[PDB]
Amino acid sequence: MMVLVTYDVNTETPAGRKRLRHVAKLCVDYGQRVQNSVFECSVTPAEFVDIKHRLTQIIDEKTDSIRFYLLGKNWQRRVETL
Amino acid sequence: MMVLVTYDVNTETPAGRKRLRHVAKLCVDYGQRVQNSVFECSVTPAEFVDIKHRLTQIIDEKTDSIRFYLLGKNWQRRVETLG
Repeated sequence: MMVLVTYDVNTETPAGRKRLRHVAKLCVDYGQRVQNSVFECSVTPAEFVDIKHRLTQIIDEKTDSIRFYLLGKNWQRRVETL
Repeated sequence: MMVLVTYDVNTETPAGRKRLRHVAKLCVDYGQRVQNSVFECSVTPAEFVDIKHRLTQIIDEKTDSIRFYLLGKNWQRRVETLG
């Protein structure tokens, strides 16, 4: 299944860029980094669980957020770019 | 149509932050800013055409990008968050 991962982290500090790079390393194991902080991940339900668990320890939960959008099959036919 | 807008701009520059302010100002007329550079927009097909033209005039197409994800009905029940 496809999960779109959008990570909101402030990249104006070294710590924030460090977390973005850690998140990117994790997410790119399961998909494509289509934008600096947006990942298209192809994951089984158990891979998705594992990913969330790992993402929890990396982010600063007070200042960052991650959103996960469960996109349908044929989601590729429903993305446009400007 | 529910359209997720994701804007990649370099906020380390004041020009990039300015563009993001103008992107957000536009997008929040059509939806909700859910993260710094992510917008959940509910638009008609005509509004979507207009919004794209407007965004094209704001972003720097050499350095920035925008992606639009057309989400299905009840997408609200298929978004999970951390942080």
